[PDB]
Amino acid sequence: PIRRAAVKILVHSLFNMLIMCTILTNCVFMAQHDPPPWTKYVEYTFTAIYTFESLVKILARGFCLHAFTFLRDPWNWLDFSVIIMAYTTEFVDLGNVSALRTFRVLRALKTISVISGLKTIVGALIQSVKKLADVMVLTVFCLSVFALIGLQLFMGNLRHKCVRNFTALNGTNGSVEADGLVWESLDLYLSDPENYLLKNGTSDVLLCGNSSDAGTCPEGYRCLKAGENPDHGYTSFDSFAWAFLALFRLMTQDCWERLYQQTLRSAGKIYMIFFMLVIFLGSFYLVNLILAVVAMAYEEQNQATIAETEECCPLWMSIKQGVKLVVMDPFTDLTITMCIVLNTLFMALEHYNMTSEFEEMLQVGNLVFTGIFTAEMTFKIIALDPYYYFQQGWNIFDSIIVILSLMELGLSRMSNLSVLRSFRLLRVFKLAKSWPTLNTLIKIIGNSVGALGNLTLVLAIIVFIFAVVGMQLFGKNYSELRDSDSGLLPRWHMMDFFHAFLIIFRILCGEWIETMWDCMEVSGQSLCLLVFLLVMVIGNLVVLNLFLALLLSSFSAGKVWWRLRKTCYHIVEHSWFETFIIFMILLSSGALAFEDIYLEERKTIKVLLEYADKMFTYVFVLEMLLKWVAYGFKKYFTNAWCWLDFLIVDVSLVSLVANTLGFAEMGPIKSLRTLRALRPLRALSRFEGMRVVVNALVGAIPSIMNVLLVCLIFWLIFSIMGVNLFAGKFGRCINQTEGDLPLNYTIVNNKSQCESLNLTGELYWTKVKVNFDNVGAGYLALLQVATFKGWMDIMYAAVDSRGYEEQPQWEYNLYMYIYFVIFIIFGSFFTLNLFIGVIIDNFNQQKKKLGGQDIFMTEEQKKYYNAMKKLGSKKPQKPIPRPLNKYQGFIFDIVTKQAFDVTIMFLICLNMVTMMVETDDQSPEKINILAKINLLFVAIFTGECIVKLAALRHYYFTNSWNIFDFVVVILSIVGTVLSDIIQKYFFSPTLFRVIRLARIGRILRLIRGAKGIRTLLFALMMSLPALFNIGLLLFLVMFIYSIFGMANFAYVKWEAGIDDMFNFQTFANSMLCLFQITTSAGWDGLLSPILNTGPPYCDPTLPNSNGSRGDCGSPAVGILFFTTYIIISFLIVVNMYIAIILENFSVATEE
Ligand SMILES: C=C[C@H]1CN2CC[C@H]1C[C@@H]2[C@@H](O)c1ccnc2ccc(OC)cc12
Ligand SMILES: *[C@@H]1O[C@H](CO)[C@@H](O)[C@H](O)[C@H]1NC(C)=O
Ligand SMILES: *[C@@H]1O[C@H](CO)[C@@H](O)[C@H](O)[C@H]1NC(C)=O
Ligand SMILES: *[C@@H]1O[C@H](CO)[C@@H](O)[C@H](O)[C@H]1NC(C)=O
Ligand SMILES: *[C@@H]1O[C@H](CO)[C@@H](O)[C@H](O)[C@H]1NC(C)=O
Ligand SMILES: *[C@@H]1O[C@H](CO)[C@@H](O)[C@H](O)[C@H]1NC(C)=O
Ligand SMILES: *[C@@H]1O[C@H](CO)[C@@H](O)[C@H](O)[C@H]1NC(C)=O
Ligand SMILES: *[C@@H]1O[C@H](CO)[C@@H](O)[C@H](O)[C@H]1NC(C)=O
Ligand SMILES: *[C@@H]1O[C@H](CO)[C@@H](O)[C@H](O)[C@H]1NC(C)=O
Ligand SMILES: *[C@@H]1O[C@H](CO)[C@@H](O)[C@H](O)[C@H]1NC(C)=O
Repeated sequence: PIRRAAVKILVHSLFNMLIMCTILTNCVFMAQHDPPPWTKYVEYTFTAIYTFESLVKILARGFCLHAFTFLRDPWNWLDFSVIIMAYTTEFVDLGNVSALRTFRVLRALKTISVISGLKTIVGALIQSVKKLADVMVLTVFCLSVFALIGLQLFMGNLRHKCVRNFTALNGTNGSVEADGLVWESLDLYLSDPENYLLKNGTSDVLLCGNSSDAGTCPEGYRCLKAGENPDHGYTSFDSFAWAFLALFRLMTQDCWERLYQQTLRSAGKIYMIFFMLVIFLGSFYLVNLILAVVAMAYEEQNQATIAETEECCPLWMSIKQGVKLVVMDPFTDLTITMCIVLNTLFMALEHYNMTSEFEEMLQVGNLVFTGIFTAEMTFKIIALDPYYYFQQGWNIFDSIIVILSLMELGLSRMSNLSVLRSFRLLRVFKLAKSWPTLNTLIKIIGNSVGALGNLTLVLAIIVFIFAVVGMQLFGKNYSELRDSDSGLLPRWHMMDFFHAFLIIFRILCGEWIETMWDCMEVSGQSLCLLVFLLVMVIGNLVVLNLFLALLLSSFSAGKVWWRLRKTCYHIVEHSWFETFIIFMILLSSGALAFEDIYLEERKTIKVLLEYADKMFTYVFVLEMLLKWVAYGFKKYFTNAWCWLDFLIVDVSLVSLVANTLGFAEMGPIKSLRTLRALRPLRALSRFEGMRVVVNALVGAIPSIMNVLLVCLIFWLIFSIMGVNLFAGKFGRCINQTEGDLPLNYTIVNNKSQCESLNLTGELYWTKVKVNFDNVGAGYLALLQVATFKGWMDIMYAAVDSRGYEEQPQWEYNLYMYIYFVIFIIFGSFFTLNLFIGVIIDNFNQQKKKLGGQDIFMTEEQKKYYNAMKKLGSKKPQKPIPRPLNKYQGFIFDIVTKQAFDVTIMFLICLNMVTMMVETDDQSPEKINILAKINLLFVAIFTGECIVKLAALRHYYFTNSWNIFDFVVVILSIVGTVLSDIIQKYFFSPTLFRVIRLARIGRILRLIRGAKGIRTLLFALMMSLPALFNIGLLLFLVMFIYSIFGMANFAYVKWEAGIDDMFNFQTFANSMLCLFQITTSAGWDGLLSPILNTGPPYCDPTLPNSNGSRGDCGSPAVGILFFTTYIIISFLIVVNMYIAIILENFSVATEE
């Protein structure tokens, strides 16, 4: 009949191309927010084509009882759902919320079954998510335990406002409050935002606390616990639903600097030990354990797929011969390859305000280089036939560069897109032939756009699907809700398609929570919670699996003098000598932590460090002099540790001689005695473990220099492009009293209008501090944009662009967002990819050079691993319990059952649930019942404890979990009984808490029985020594930068990032700033006051107690400080990853 004819229609490639064109056109139509009534045509034609497509399918593959074909296929259920949805929506609507249309988008998802083997990529992603399966349950377990720690420590401990003083006024029945105006009731007084403190600069609310460590109220306001909440209401640490969210954003490190720059301000500064626990065990470990299992899963399935796949004539001749002979000269190769270096150095010289004849010489330069390159093209075309010249990797690229640089330049009188200057700028890639590392960065991009080119297309589909789902759902809600006062939407709304795309792009970048707040403020918590977690899990799974795909695809491809020498060698061999030396180095290093801004008033102890310093110098000088003739110059100067000690002793001696003898305080002697912060590095050679760590990092130095040169020469492209696009355009005229807001563009148009109207000295024309003016200044902007910290003020200054030197305007240059999108996709992403891919290979071949293959490992810890691996490998043979008596002999008949063990195991989860239900400011009804059932559970567990003790005499204390069980029992006993002694004591908002935390020791009995948690947690218990060893070096580097910063960065102005409690004024306050920068979190705000100068934003000639004047930090050391601390921290934090993945692979491939 025609069924054989419908099968003939179904198998066309033209039919699949037609369905592709229809799906893509409907994708273009569904991504408009405001459809006009011309959609009577197109929507009916789409639902006609989608009718015709499904009819062709069901005529071939139907009849009635199809459980075998067309409906056991899962991708056709969506196609059937779409057409039945269109047919059930085109008669009559039932609920007119008009959110019905979104399911229509499921049209855009149908193209996964239509294009190619994209149907296999989604199956592989589902295989990897299925493969995780234990990391997820331990993630929710550790987030549960740490959330309960955060409750029993921090309950209600984050609502603290710094309210104004009041009085009960003794004149009414009730609670009248006096603020200089009458106020009714205490409760209504504490609820009005007329009594609170705005922080300086911002518009947050100030937080305080009764503790001695915490933030302090000013001279007239009171620190007490009464208000709404912080951020918008979504950041309190009570109410375990919110504690799980707060510790989850803690785990993915989104804006957590703001979480604990609000926690430590209220709870006291001693609680950064909790954040040092969760950042170094929750975030850095659980995040770096997801990646290991995903990478091992990908490598396993890729290995399986590879394994399964494996199973006229005279003039022409004379002129041609000579030119050809010239062309293959390896010396003429050199004078062009080293000539493009001159061009890219000549274009990286075009700065911000050229001096009107400098620009002419630069144009003449570009013209000369263009002539040199075109002459080369002509000589190589004459050199050999143009069909032979247009062959292979490198001549058509050079032809395209010449014909683009030539044609646009020939359009001499031009409108100018500014791109044309760029057209020449693309030529930097030409030296990838010689350079063996830009070859690999070209291979990564070519591997992403066409050997892994479908997996980026799945990502382009998924980003588009979420940007349409969000635009259809959340789009109308933003409209009148947004504040205006002009007609003015926010920066990160979702009404358009483009803003809807950027807000998904941010969640891919890792910044998701300030959009959840702006979304929950209009759309309710339920939808907005769901969408922005699905985007985060699905999108980061896709982006991460793409990242690992690229990385794997890349790196997959006088005879008493002799006795006098020996007796002096005998004293440095004598162990008490270096035992004295270690304690002397530690004391000499820690003693200079007292150098702070309180050493002027601490006048007494100030001299005690002078004597100490001038004693330590003499001891170390005697040390070097005593080691000299004990070892000889040959053994001493060829050790490369003794050069470090010799350099430090030399610095101390120069400082000493200049200080004592020459009255040498004259000039840069102060800048030389700043350099005595390097004294901790004497310990770097003596603790054997940090010697092992610095050997492992010194060995992998030369690769880092290569990849950093590649990243420098590759960001040079975008820096010259950013100078070409945005030089001078970041110039803002500012009303001074309001501080930090750009002026209206309708009353001040140009800089002429700004500097023309200071009849009063108010208006200041300031640059954004991180501008693109120089090529060197543009590199720091690229560093802030690439590290995902600080880019807001860069993008908002770029998008606001309007001219050359004239006021910015709210969205006058909107589409410049795609420039930073291109930079984050190319620069950050592929840079990081190449960077991790280089380091992994370097550490792998460094392991492939040694003996004992464990790196980051001292010898004694290598002896420890061999005994620690004997503990739990391969399941031990076990003895079986036997009765002894008739009395207790029938008890273990009830106890040793498998039903009793799971009875305890699901009874203790109920004991967890009764811990989860706690709240702040509950009711007195609840504490009584909850405290009664508190003792009830303890009674049950103590009962079964004593039963199992008396049931087995020596067989109790064997399993080493059962010891832990009795320990948790006696901890629960003390935690219940002590509670009654608190009343006759000192202040206890927090002493009872640290006693109450011992009930969480019950929760750690759930891991007895979960093999997916015991295995993967013993993988860290086996990984503690290398983690400890890297940690020493991390603390040491933290210590050295703390002293340099405390020497340099004290007495800066306080603003964006440097408040009264996170500053470089003492050692305790400096450790906290460097701890938040150790995770790269928020270093943008510390640098922003350091880059100041004369007015505004700072003030020189400031009265200063330390004998140093000024209040303005210096940008030269301020940039250097942060920009080398980030890289050093990154490296180490990249070591940690290598140690974790080594111990994971060893346990996994072991059993
Ligand atoms: C959970 C950790 C992942 C998140 N970032 C990318 C991969 C890892 C590590 C890194 C981050 O932890 C990090 C640590 C230390 N220094 C960094 C410096 C820059 C950076 O770019 C966002 C991330 C850094
Ligand atoms: C309240 O006012 C009365 C006088 O009207 C005075 O005697 C009393 O001491 C006051 N009490 C307080 C607590 O102010
Ligand atoms: C307050 O005092 C007045 C007397 O003027 C009385 O009528 C009223 O009941 C009192 N308030 C309360 C809550 O009892
Ligand atoms: C505000 O109350 C506090 C009590 O903590 C007190 O120390 C302070 O002196 C009061 N301020 C004024 C202006 O009375
Ligand atoms: C601090 O203590 C005072 C009295 O000891 C109390 O009235 C106040 O509410 C407390 N504030 C906080 C934040 O605990
Ligand atoms: C700067 O701000 C102050 C206070 O808002 C205002 O009075 C002044 O007019 C502003 N300057 C100019 C030039 O308008
Ligand atoms: C600046 O803009 C104003 C328009 O308000 C115009 O009159 C003036 O000529 C411009 N000056 C410069 C230097 O661009
Ligand atoms: C405005 O004029 C005052 C004159 O006192 C000057 O201090 C300030 O630098 C000027 N600002 C600009 C942008 O011209
Ligand atoms: C600047 O002022 C005008 C007043 O005519 C206002 O309409 C405009 O919205 C303001 N600019 C911005 C970016 O709000
Ligand atoms: C906040 O501003 C006030 C007044 O401008 C100042 O006295 C104080 O030192 C500032 N800094 C704080 C509270 O950290």
